[PDB]
Amino acid sequence: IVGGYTCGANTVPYQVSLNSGYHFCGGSLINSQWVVSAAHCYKSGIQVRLGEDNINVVEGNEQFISASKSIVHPSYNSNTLNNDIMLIKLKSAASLNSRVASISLPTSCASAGTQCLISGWGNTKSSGTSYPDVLKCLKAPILSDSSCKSAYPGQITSNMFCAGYLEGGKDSCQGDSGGPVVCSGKLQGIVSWGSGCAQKNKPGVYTKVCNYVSWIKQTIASN
Ligand SMILES: [Ca+2]
Repeated sequence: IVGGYTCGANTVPYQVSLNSGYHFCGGSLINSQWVVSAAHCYKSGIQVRLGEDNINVVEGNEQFISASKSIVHPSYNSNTLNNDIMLIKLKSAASLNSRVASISLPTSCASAGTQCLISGWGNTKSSGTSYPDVLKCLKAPILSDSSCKSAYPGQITSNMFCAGYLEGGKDSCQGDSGGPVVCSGKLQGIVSWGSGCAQKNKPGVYTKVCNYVSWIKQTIASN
């Protein structure tokens, strides 16, 4: 997250870190046994880390649970990043409380102008690299589809939305991928892609979760 603020420990209780020896992507806890992330974060050997603030220090609220099954969306296209969504089943159920909690799925899609909360452990610089140990947060609005398509001609599908600031300076970034965009208490986006980070006229692009609720629910019911 570029241009954000320190969230505070366990203030984003649905945020998870995906770990394969190191943090590599975010995700969101959607019930006690399932996480949603970005398909471009797929790899084998995932440990899901819940209850984290500092990802390099054991602070006392963590739960570390291996994945038993990963399911990339049937229609994910790695060249265009269309359908950039993946479900991860935990080997055992997490223990839910105030500091580790699920986020609800949306019943309707959010409109442009809605303010959302984006969070992650990704790069904090638009030039150069500095990776934080503690969770960072950013409040940002959903942009109109027309603004989004203007910024990225030929690249925005119906399964994507833009959020952020056309003036630059505030955005998600590398290492935030897979993490949540929460608006009015519902998961509306997944950190997916952008051109650089926090550049003028290049806002972040997010997977539009409301298009996937049926697939999510059906998949969880059968796996
Ligand atoms: Ca920790």
